[PDB]
Amino acid sequence: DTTQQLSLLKHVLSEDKRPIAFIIAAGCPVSIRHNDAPLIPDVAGLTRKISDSFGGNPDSLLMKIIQNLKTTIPNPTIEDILSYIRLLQQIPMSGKIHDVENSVINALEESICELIEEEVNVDLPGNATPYHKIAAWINSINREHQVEIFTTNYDLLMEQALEELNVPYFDGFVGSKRAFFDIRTIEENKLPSRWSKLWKLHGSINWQLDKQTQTIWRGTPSKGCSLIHPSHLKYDKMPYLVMMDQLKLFLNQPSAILITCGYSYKDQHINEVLSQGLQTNPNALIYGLQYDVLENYQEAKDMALKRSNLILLAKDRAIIGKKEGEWKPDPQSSQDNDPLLFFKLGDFQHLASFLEEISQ
Amino acid sequence: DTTQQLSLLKHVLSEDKRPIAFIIAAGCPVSIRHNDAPLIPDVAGLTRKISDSFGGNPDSLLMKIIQNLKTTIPNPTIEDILSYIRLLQQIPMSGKIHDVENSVINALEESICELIEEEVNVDLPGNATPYHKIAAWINSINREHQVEIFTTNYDLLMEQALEELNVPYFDGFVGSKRAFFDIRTIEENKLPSRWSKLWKLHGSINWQLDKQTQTIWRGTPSKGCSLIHPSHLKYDKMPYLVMMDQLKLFLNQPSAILITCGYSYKDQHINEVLSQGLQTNPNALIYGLQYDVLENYQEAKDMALKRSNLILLAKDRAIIGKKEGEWKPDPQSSQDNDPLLFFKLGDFQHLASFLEEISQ
Amino acid sequence: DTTQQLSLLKHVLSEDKRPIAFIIAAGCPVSIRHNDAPLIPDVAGLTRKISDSFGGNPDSLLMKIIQNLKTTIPNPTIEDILSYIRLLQQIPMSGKIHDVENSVINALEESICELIEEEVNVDLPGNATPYHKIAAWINSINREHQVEIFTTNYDLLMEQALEELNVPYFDGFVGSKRAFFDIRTIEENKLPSRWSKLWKLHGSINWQLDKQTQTIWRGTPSKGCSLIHPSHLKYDKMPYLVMMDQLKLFLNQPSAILITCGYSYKDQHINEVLSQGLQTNPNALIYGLQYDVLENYQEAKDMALKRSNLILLAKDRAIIGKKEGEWKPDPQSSQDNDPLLFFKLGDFQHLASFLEEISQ
Amino acid sequence: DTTQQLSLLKHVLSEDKRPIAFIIAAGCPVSIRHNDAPLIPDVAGLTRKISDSFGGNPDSLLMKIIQNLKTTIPNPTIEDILSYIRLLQQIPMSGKIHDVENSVINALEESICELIEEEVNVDLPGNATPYHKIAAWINSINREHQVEIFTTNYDLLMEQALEELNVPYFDGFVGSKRAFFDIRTIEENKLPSRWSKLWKLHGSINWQLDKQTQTIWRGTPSKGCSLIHPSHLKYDKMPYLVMMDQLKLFLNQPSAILITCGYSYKDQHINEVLSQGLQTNPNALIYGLQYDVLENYQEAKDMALKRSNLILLAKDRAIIGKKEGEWKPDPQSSQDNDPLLFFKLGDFQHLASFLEEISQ
Repeated sequence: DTTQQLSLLKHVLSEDKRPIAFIIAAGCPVSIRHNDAPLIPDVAGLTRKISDSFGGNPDSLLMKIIQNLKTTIPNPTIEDILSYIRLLQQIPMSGKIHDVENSVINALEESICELIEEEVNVDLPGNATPYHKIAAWINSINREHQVEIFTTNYDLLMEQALEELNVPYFDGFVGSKRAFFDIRTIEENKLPSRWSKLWKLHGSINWQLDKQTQTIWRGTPSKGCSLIHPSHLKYDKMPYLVMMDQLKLFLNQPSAILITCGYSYKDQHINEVLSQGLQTNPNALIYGLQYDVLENYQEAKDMALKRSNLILLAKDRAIIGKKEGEWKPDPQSSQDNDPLLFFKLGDFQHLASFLEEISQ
Repeated sequence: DTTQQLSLLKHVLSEDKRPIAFIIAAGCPVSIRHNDAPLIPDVAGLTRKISDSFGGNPDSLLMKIIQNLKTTIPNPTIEDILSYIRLLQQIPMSGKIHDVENSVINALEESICELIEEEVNVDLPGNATPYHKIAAWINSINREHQVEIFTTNYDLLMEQALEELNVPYFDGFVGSKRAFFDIRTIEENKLPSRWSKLWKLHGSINWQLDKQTQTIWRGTPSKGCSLIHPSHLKYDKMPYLVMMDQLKLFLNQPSAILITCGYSYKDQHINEVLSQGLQTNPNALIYGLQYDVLENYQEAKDMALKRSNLILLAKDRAIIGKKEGEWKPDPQSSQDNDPLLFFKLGDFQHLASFLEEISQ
Repeated sequence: DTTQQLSLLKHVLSEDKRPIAFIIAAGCPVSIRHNDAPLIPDVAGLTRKISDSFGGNPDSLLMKIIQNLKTTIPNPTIEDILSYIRLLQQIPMSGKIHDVENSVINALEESICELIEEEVNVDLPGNATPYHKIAAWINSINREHQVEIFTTNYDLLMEQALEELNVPYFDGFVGSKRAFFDIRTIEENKLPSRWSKLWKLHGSINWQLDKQTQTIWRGTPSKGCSLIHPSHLKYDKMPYLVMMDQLKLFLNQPSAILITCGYSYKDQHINEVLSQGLQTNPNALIYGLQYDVLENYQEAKDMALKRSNLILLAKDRAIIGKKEGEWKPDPQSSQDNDPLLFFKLGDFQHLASFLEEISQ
Repeated sequence: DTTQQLSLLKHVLSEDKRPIAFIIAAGCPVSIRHNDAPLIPDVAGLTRKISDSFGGNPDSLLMKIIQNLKTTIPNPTIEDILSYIRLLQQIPMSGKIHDVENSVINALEESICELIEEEVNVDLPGNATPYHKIAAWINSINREHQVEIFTTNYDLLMEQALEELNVPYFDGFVGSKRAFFDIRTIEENKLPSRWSKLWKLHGSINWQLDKQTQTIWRGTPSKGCSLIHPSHLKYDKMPYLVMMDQLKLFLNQPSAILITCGYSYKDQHINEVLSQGLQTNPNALIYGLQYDVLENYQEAKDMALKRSNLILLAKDRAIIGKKEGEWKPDPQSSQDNDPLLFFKLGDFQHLASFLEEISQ
C-alpha cells in the first residue's frame, strides 16, 4: 500500500494548480507528547476529568445527568452534556428533573466552561512541534491556490505556529482592539492569494460576546468565554453558519483536495456537509487518514461506501472509490512474532514529518 | 406623498433591468374577504382558535403553558408555543413541569398540527383573487431578471394562482412521484430566465418527512406533515438554510428591489438577514409597506433608522433613507369630519389592483 | 473665504477618483469635551501633569533635567524628555550628570511610561463622538481609492470608532493571538479596495516587544509597553520606517489629497517627509487646517511659502500656493463689538459635522 | 566543490536576464599588496593605529573609553567608538564620565576624523589592480539588467577604476559644482540601462555638509568631512535611508543575484535588511564568499541556517540551502604534508582573476 498511495499523495500535494485543505481534530493536539503523557486528553478527557472533578457523590446533578443519558445514549460526550444543559437553561426547567438545582445549572455550566478554558490554555513547547513543521511546509512554496485549515478544536496552537513562522492568514475577524466579525470580505472572496485561511468551525477560547449589543468579537482569553459552543448557539451572535458556508463553497471548487487528520467522523453535521460537497462536485477528493483501526469507524465506512471520490485510508485497510482493499503482503514488520501490517504513517507526527520531507 | 412615491415605484417596477422580489405574509391571505369574514385569521387566529379549542379548563397543559409564558413573554404566539413543545419533547421532560403529561405532549402537538393543517387547507375562490392579479402581472411582460417570491405562509394559494394562469416556477424540489429536494440546481443558478422562483422559508403543508431514510419530499396534504416548522427543525431534513442562502444571495445582486406586504418585521431572523443583505449591497432597496399604523411597528422603525437604503412606507408616515416624514397637506379625505390622512393603497387588494393597472 | 474654499473642498472630497488621507494629532482627542474639561490634556498635559506628579522638590532628577533643558531648549516637551532619558540609558551614564540616579533612571522612565499608559487609556463615550461621524463618512460611500489615516497619537479611539461601525481596515499587523508585523503585504500593496489603512506613525499602547526573540507584536494594554516611542527606538523591532515609507509612497500617487487636523507642524521629520513627497509629486495637495492662530505657526508659514501645492488654511489668514491672503469683509460675527473674523469650522467637532453633512 | 559551484556560478553570471550586484567591504582594499604590506589595515587597523596614535598614557580620554567599553563589549571597534563619542556629544555630558574633557571630546573626534581621512586617502597604483579587472568585466558585455555595487568603504578606488575605464554610473548625486543629493531620479528608476549604480551605504570622504542650509553635497576631499558616519547620523542631511531603500527594492526584483566579497556579516542592519529582502523574494540568491574560515563567522552560519536561498561558501565548508557540507576528497593540495583543503579562490585577487577569465 505504502508506495503507490504515498507517491500519488506526493504528486497531488506538490502541485500548485489545486486547492489544499486540512481538517484538524483532537488527534493533532493529543499527538504531542508532554512529560510522557498526552498534552491534552481529547474529547474523552474533557469528559472523564469533568466526571472525576465532581467526585463520586450521586447527589451532584452532573452525575445524575450522566446516568440519565446512559439510559438513552450509550456513549455520551462532553459536547452532548453541554448541549443538554444549554437546552435545559433555554426554558424555565423548574420540574423534578431540575428540582435539585433550581438555579445551580448556571453555576455548573460556568464551572464546566471555566475548567475547559483552564485545560485548553496551553502553549507550544519549543520549535519541534508538528504544527511548526506544517506551518513551514505552508510557507515553504508559493502556491497559486490558497491553503485552508478547518479546526474543530478550541486551542490557539495552530495560530501560535502560524505567527511564530510569520505566515499571514485570515480567520474572519477584522480589527485591532475588539475585532468585529467582518462578513463582507468573507463572501467578497478576493483576498491576496498569499494569505492563508483558518476557519474555526467550533469557535475558540478568545471569542467573546457582548450582550449589551449582542455582538461577538475576538479578543484575549478572559474569565468566561461565551463562544465555547461545540456548534450549539443562537442563530446567525453566531459565525458558525458562515464558516460552514465557506467550507461548502470551497468543496465546490474544481479539483479540490482535503485531508482529515485526527477526525473520527463522529459529528453528523460535518459528515452531511462533506457528503453534500462531494456530491455537488465529483472532482472533489478526500484523503481521509485514521489513526485508529478501520473497525472502529462505522460512519467512515458508510461515507466511503456511499461515495466514489472519497479515498479513505486507515491503519489496516482502505476504501478507494467504494471498493475495499487490504494491505498486500509486504515486510511491514521486521519482527517475525506478531507480523501486524500497520500504517504507522497515519500518526500526526509522521504526517508532519512526511510534509516536511515533501517540502525539502 | 401618493404622487411622488407612486410614480417612482411605477418607474422602478416597470423596468426589466432590475430584479424584483416579494415577501408575502399573513396579510395577503387575510386580505381576501369570505362570507364577510377573514379567509384565514392569521397568526393571532392560529393562537386564539387553539386556545378556545382546548376550552377554559385550567387542567389542560396548553393553558398552563400559556399562563407560564405570559410570565416571561407578554405576547406569546403560536410559533413560540410550537417551539416550546418542540424543545420540551427534545429531552425526557419527566419533571413537575411536564408531570401532568408524561407522554401527552406528543398527542397535544399532533392535535395542534392537525388543526393547523385543517384550517390552512383552503382554495382560491373564483378568478378575482389578488393572487390571480399578481400572477397575471408576473406573466404579462417578459423581464430579463426573474421575479422571486418569499413566503412565510403554509398555504398553497400562491401556487394555485401561478398554476391556474400557467406561470412556470421552481420551488426547489425536482421529481414527479415524491420530489426530492434537489440541491445542485439551487446553487447552479442557471435555470431558464422565464422561470420564476418561489421560496417557502417557513415550509409548507405538502412537505413530508420519511424517517426510514430521514429525507424530505414534496407531496400532497396527508394526515400529519412533519415540516410545518416556523423555522424550528433539525440541521441541514432541513431546507430552511438553503432558502435563507438563496435570499441572501439574491439580496447581494446589484440594483436589487424587494417589497414586503403583510409583514410586521416581528421575526428576528428575517430582520437580521435583511440587515446583512442591505449592508452587503448598498444598491439593494426595500419598499416596505405596512397595513398597520407606523406606531405599532417598533422593529420597522429601528430597521429604517439603522439603514439608508430602506424606504419604509406606512399608512400615516414614512422613513425614506433614515429621515422620517409625514403626509403633506392634501385632500386625502373628502369628508370634513375626521380628516385622517391614511394611505389606503397599502392594503393587499389595493396593491394587487395597482399592479394590474401597471400591467395594463 | 468660507464659501469658495468650502465649495472646492466639497468637490474634491466628494470625488472617488482621488486618494484621501487624514493626519490626526492631539487636537482631535482634546476636542472631545468631558465633564466640562478636555478629555486628554494633549502633549502639554503629558508634560505638566508629569511635572506636578514629581512635586516641587528640586532633589528629584526629573526637575533637574527640566531646568537643564530650559538652558538649551526654551520649550522642552515630553517627547524630548523621553528621548533624553533614552539617550542617557543607552550608555553607562555614571557621571555627575546622573550621579544622583546611578540606576533610578530606569525606574523614573518606567514610572513615566506607566503614567502615560494610565492617562491615555480611555474609551469613546456614547455614539456622538466625532470619530464615529468620521467613520460613518468613511463607510457611507464606496470609493475606488482607499481612505488612509496617519495618527501620531497613542489612543485606540479611532480603532474603537472604526470597529463599532464595522469598517474594515489594515493597520499592518497580521494574526490573532500575538499578531506579527507582517511586512510583505505592506509593499505587496494589492489588498482589497474596500479596506481602509490606519498607520500609527508614533506607535501605540497595544504594541509590545519580546526581548527573547526581539520581536514586536500587537496585543492588549498590559503592565509596560515597550513601543510608546515618539519616533525614538532601534533600527528596522521598529516598524516606524515602514510606516514612513508607506506615507512617502502614498504622497507620490497622482492627484493625492491630504488633510491635517490638530497638527501644529512641530515635528521636523513629518515636515521634511511631507516636503519630499510634495516636491516629488506636484499633483499632491495638502489642505492644512489649524485650530490656532496663524501667528503661532512659524513652521507652517515656512512650509507654505516654500511650496506651491500646499493650501494652508488658518483661523484668520490663509496661504494658497505661496501667496498669503486674509479674510475678505464679510458678516462673520453678528455682534458689532469685537468684530473678529475667525474660521470656527477648523475645530475637529466642526470638521466632523462638515464631513457628516457632506455624507448626507 | 570547486568544479560544480564554479560552473554554476559561471552559468548564472554569464546570463544577462538576471540582475547582478556586489557588496564590497574592507577585504577588497586590503587584498591589494603594497610594499609587501596591506594597502589599508581595514577596520581593525583604523582601531589599533588610532590606539597607538594616542600613546600608552592612561590620562587620555580615548584609552579610558577603550577600557570602559571592554567592560561591556569584548571586541569594540572604531565604528562603535565613533558612535559612542557621537552619543556623548549629543547631550551636554558634563559629568564625571566626561569630566576630564569638558569640551575636548570635539577635538578628539575631529582628530580621529582627520586621521581617518588621511589614511583612507590613497589611489590605485597602475592598471593591474583587481578593481580595474572588475570594471573591465562590467564594461565587457552589454547586459539587459544593470550591475549594482554596494560599498561599505570610504575610499574612491572603485570610482577611480570605473572612471579610468570609462564606465558610466550613477551614485545618487546630480550636478557639477556642488552636486545635490537628487532624490526623484532615485525612485523614478528609469535611467538608461547601460548606466551602472554605485551606492555608498556608509557614506564617503567626498561628501560634505553645509550647516547654513543643512544640506549634503558631493565635492572634493577637504579639511573635515561631516559624512564619514558608519551609519550613525541624523534623520532623513542623511541619504543612508535612501540607499537602504534602494538595496531593499533591488533585492525584491525577481531572479536577483548578489555576491558578498570581504564582508564578515558583523553589521546587524545589513544582515537584517538582507533577511527581509530574501524572505520577501524567494527567488533572490546570495553567493556569500568568505576569505576567513567558516568557524569565525557565527552570524553567517545563523543567516545561512535560517534561510533557504543563501548559498554560503567559505574556505573550508559550505551551506547550500540550510544544509551544511564539507569539501569532498580531492587533490586540492599537491604536498603530502598538511593536506589542507582550502578554497583559495575566495580571495579578492582570485575573484577578480576569475571574473576576467569569464569575461574572456
